[PDB]
Amino acid sequence: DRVETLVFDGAKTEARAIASDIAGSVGELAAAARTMSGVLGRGHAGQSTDRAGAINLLKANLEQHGFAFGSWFAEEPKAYDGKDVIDNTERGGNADGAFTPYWSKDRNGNIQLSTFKADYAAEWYGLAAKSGKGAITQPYLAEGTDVPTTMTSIAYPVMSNGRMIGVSGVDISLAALADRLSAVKPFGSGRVYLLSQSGKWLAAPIPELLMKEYDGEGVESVKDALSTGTPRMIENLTYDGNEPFDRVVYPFSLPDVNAQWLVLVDVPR
Ligand SMILES: C[N+]1(C)CCC[C@H]1C(=O)O
Repeated sequence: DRVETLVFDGAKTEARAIASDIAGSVGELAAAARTMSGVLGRGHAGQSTDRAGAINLLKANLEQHGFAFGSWFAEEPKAYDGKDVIDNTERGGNADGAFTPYWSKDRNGNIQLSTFKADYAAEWYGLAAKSGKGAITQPYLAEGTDVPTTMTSIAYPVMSNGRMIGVSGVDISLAALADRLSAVKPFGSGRVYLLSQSGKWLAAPIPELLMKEYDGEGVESVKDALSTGTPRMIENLTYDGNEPFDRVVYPFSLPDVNAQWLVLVDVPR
């Protein structure tokens, strides 16, 4: 159809715009995470930074990049400095007794020093540690944040003389993503959303959908778009009665973290 084709093109053109903005923001944070992983690693190799200073330096990633919700480092057990660590949040000690510093934002938009559990099998640690390369997580509810907040994490292995000593990473709150999708505008009576590597909701119509897997109308096309990496269009779906619209899905590779996301662009009839 010449109408549906034009809707498909216009939505594609705008999804292309949205994807390069998200991909750019992501790639820039990934670079800041990888840099931090380096200075934490080299600072360990040459005893240029103690455990106290590692916390000092870790705050730089939030002061310089507003799009990062938090900056953290989970240390392989006893790896950093081997000192006793039980419960000293000002020195990166969790209840488990492990070096886990965490700078994050609180409810009022200020920076606080938190601490988290060393869940080595968790995506934010396992992915980067098993591949040896930078990685990005499926959306998950963060623990060490002041207020519970749903975020995705870009994590990199921290190396010290050819042996890894832990994982450092940066966070993108699911709200920050939602904000960007309104800073660069929707279709005008058009809404844009965002799916994760596996089709989980990163930016959704209602917040109840976040972190859940897509199973609305046109689900198979989402799975097929995710495979081919090419765009699909779900025709005529209804948030019921009121105005029906088309759902265009637009995969796009994220720069350094070995993953792709879907832009969803909703255009009403
Ligand atoms: C500290 N983090 C933001 C990063 C790793 C775990 C996560 C958290 O649970 O808070």
